[PDB]
Amino acid sequence: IKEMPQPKTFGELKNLPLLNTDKPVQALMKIADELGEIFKFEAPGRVTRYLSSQRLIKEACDESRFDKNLSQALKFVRDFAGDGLFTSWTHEKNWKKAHNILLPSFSQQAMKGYHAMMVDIAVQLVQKWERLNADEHIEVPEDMTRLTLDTIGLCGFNYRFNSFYRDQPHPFITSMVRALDEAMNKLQRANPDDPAYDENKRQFQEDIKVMNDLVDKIIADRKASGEQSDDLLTHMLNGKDPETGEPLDDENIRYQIITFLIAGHETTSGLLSFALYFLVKNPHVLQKAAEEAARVLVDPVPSYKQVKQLKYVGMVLNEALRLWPTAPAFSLYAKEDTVLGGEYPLEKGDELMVLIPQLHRDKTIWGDDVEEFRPERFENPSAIPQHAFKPFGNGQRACIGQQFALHEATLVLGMMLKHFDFEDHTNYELDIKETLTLKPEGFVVKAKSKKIPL
Ligand code: HEM
Ligand SMILES: O=C(CCCCC1CCCCC1)N[C@@H](Cc1ccccc1)C(=O)O
Repeated sequence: IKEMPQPKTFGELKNLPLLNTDKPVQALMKIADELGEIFKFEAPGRVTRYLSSQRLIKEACDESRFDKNLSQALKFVRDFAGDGLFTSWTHEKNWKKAHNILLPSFSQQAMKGYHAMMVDIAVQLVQKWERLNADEHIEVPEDMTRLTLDTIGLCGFNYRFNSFYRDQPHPFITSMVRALDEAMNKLQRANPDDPAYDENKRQFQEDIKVMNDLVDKIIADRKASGEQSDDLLTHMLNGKDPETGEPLDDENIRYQIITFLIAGHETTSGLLSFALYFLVKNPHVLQKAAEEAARVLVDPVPSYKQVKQLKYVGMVLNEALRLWPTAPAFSLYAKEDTVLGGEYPLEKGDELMVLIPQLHRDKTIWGDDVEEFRPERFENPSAIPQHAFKPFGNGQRACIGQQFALHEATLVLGMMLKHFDFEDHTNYELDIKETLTLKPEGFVVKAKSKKIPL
């Protein structure tokens, strides 16, 4: 039994000012490098413990001892994501009901049905790049976000955001980004009832209303038309939970659609951006991935079966997730009094944060080459120990979208490597912007077409 390390304090504000930064996850990573596998973090009326080692995270991932916690971030996002799957407690009736209805819509088998819609948006990206002039470059996170938002709009509810037709996001996206920004900024407000923030509160309510009205109108329009599409909205209007026998109601469907749009905007776009970053910084890896794309994607339109054969493209994605897990943390609570790691007594309800970037740098699992980008670490999935690699979270609360995200990212990265050579023309210095997720800010490349027809 051991005292937990704690970072530097600021009198009555305890550790809270350490996260008064636009890069709090990176700040916690530097704290974990200084203090090790566990540290306590105190704020007025709150204590969290940050876990970094596979030894402790494997215990935290025991669902008999720990359940998903809503972090204060997720509590603030719940003001517009409601009791959708991501912001619901495991014990809320709507969690298991939605989970049971939606699991079959997210299976590897279901990806066959979404493939044609993913191709539609991926071909729009490839055409955009084919149409750049010689003196032009690509804004990588900007284009990847146009792509993944459009893909989930089309597969989610047969709605075209038409992000490749725009400089300025669809108004829904404006309100969604600003609501996400307000949720994350509120973590840093030592005193949020100061009238200074009355404007933030009013803007936040107006952004929620924009989001509810598009989504409630889309649900209403689809029920009126009676149309049956191969999208998540049709599955949610028709599906019944085998346990309760109930379908989702319209309000909960709206929370799911908002949740899926947050995911498409924030996550897969980050993964593709990091993956392209690591490929242009590691040309041997780029050559090996481009060889696979050329050999496998032999048709102008990739098929579902061809995407499944892009093994090395999948290893590149996993290695990018290892170094920069675009969703960088998840929160747990102790279901009962327990001892973590034989050393750290916890009380029922005590909150843990898993720092996924630190888990993925545990040299006792990965070896001393942990900072190097080496997709070959993933050549043999069996060799990865349990709970060493957690970019999609844990157990029954793991990412329902994992097969969707990886199918889209593999398809798109495959097509990018088939169609273009890439240049790191600025010698880009990695600068990681934080929202809910991580993205490489300002990452730009030049593409040179291989002149292969679509
Ligand atoms: C590379 C892409 C993505 C990554 C890294 C990612 C990561 C994660 C992580 C870490 C969690 C666990 C959150 C927690 O424990 O608090 C999660 C949950 C979830 N993700 Fe994803 N995700 C991705 C893509 C998507 C997509 C495309 C969708 C939907 C279209 C989606 C929908 C969800 C939902 C609904 C949950 C909550 C599941 C539940 O608790 O029942 N994700 N994701
Ligand atoms: O560890 C953090 C800051 C990084 C969250 C990153 C997280 C946000 C969700 C999506 C994945 C990434 N937040 C904790 C602790 C906390 C609480 C109040 C004020 C300050 C910190 C929390 O939100 O409970």
